[PDB]
Amino acid sequence: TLSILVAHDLQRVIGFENQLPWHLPNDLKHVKKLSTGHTLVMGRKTFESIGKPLPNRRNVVLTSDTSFNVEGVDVIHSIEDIYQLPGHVFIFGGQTLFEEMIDKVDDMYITVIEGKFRGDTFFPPYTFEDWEVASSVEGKLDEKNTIPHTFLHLIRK
Amino acid sequence: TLSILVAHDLQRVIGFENQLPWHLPNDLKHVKKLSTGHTLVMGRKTFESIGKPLPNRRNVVLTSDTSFNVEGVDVIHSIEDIYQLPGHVFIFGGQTLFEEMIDKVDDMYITVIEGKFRGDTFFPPYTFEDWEVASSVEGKLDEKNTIPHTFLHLIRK
Ligand SMILES: NC(=O)C1=CN([C@@H]2O[C@H](COP(=O)(O)OP(=O)(O)OC[C@H]3O[C@@H](n4cnc5c(N)ncnc54)[C@H](OP(=O)(O)O)[C@@H]3O)[C@@H](O)[C@H]2O)C=CC1
Ligand SMILES: NC(=O)C1=CN([C@@H]2O[C@H](COP(=O)(O)OP(=O)(O)OC[C@H]3O[C@@H](n4cnc5c(N)ncnc54)[C@H](OP(=O)(O)O)[C@@H]3O)[C@@H](O)[C@H]2O)C=CC1
Ligand SMILES: COc1cc(C(C)(C)C#Cc2c(C)nc(N)nc2N)cc(OC)c1OC
Ligand SMILES: COc1cc(C(C)(C)C#Cc2c(C)nc(N)nc2N)cc(OC)c1OC
Repeated sequence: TLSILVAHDLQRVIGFENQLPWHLPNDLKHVKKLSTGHTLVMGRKTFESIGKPLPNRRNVVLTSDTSFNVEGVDVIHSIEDIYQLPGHVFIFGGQTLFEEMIDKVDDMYITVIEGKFRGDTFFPPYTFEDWEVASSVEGKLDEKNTIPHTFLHLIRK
Repeated sequence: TLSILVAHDLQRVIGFENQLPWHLPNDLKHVKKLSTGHTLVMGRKTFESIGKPLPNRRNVVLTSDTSFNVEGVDVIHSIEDIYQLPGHVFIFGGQTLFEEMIDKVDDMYITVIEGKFRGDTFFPPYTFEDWEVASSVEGKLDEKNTIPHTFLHLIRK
C-alpha cells in the first residue's frame, strides 16, 4: 500500500517559507493515528522543517545529497527505491514529492483545510473523476482547532 | 452616511443558530474603531443575541414589537425611520436587515472571513460591478486570530 498523506487549503496551498500556514492539532492526531507504526517518505526540505524524526514509525528521507546522515532516519536517493520499502508507506511530502507520486499512489488521505492561506508550495491538481471518495469526515472545531477542515480518503478508480 | 457593517465567509455565511460561527478579536476591534461615536441599526434577533446595547454609540433596534423596551436602546418600526437618524448610520445586521438595506446603503464595510463555515444565515449576493473597492486590507494573523480575513471597504458606483 502506497498512500499520499497531506493537508491542503481550498487553493491547494500546503506551505509557506518551509512551514505550515496553519496549526491544527486534530489533524496532527490524524497523521499520528494513521502513520504510527508505519512508514513516512519525505523530501529533504520537509525533513529540515522538522529537524528531528517523528516517533514510532520509519522515517525515510529522499535526497540526492549523498553524504546525508541523521540518526533515526533512513535515506533513499531515487523514486524507484520507494517501492522497495515494505508495509503501508505514506508519501508525506512535500510539494516536489507529491508531484512525483500523485500518479503512482493507490490512495490519498487529504485533510482539506476549508480556508484560503498565503502559500508558496502547492499540492498538485486532481479531479474527482479519477478518485473515488471512500470517506469524507467533517473536522470538529474547538478552541484549539478553529479552521474548518475535512478528512477525505480518496481511492484511485 | 448609510453604511453596511458585516463579517461574512467565502459563501457569505454570517451566522449559525443566532451566533457568530467564528471568533475574531481583530474584527471586533474593527467594529469598535468604525462605529464608536455613531449609530448601529440592527434587527430584533441580532439584538437578542447581544442582549445589552454596545457601549459609546447609539443603538437602534428594528422590530414590529411595539412593547420592545430596553434601556440604552432606541426603537424603530419601519425601514423608513432609518433615513431620519442623524450622522453616520451603520446597518449592523442581521440577514433580514442586510437584505432590506443592501440596495440602499452608500457603502459597505465587509470583513471577508476567508474560510467555509456551517451557517444558517447569509449576507445577500453582490457583484463588484456595482461596487468600487475603496480599500482591501489583509488581516493580521497571530495567536488569537487564526482565520485569514480581509477588510473590504466597498462604495456604490
Ligand atoms: N501541508 C502538508 O501536508 C505538508 C506540507 N509540506 C510543506 O511543503 C514544503 C516543502 O516542499 P518542497 O519545497 O517541494 O520540498 P520537499 O520536501 O519535497 O523536498 C524536495 C527535495 O527532495 C529531494 N528529491 C525530490 N525528488 C527526488 C528524486 N526524484 N530523487 C532524489 N531526490 C529527490 C531533493 O532533495 P535534495 O536537494 O537534497 O537532493 C529535493 O530538493 C514546506 O513548506 C512544507 O511545510 C510538506 C509536507 C506536508
Ligand atoms: N457576521 C455578521 O456581520 C453578523 C451576523 N449576524 C447574524 O445574523 C443572524 C440573525 O439574522 P436574522 O435572523 O435575519 O435576524 P435580524 O437580526 O435581522 O432580525 C430579524 C427581525 O428584525 C425585525 N425587522 C426586520 N425588518 C423589519 C421591518 N422591515 N419592520 C419591522 N421589523 C423588522 C423583525 O423583528 P420582529 O419579529 O420582532 O418584528 C425581524 O423578525 C444571527 O445568526 C446573527 O449572528 C447579525 C449581525 C452581524
Ligand atoms: C506530524 O507533525 C508534523 C508535521 C509536519 C509537516 C508540515 C511536514 C506535515 C504534515 C501533514 C499534516 C500536518 N497533515 C496531513 N494531513 N498531512 C501531512 N503530511 C511538520 C512538523 O514540524 C513542524 C510536525 O511536527 C513536528
Ligand atoms: C461587536 O460586538 C458584538 C457583535 C455581535 C454580532 C454577531 C451581532 C456582530 C457583528 C459584526 C462583526 C463581528 N464584524 C463585522 N465586521 N460586522 C458586524 N456587524 C455579537 C456580539 O455578541 C453576541 C458582540 O459582542 C457584544
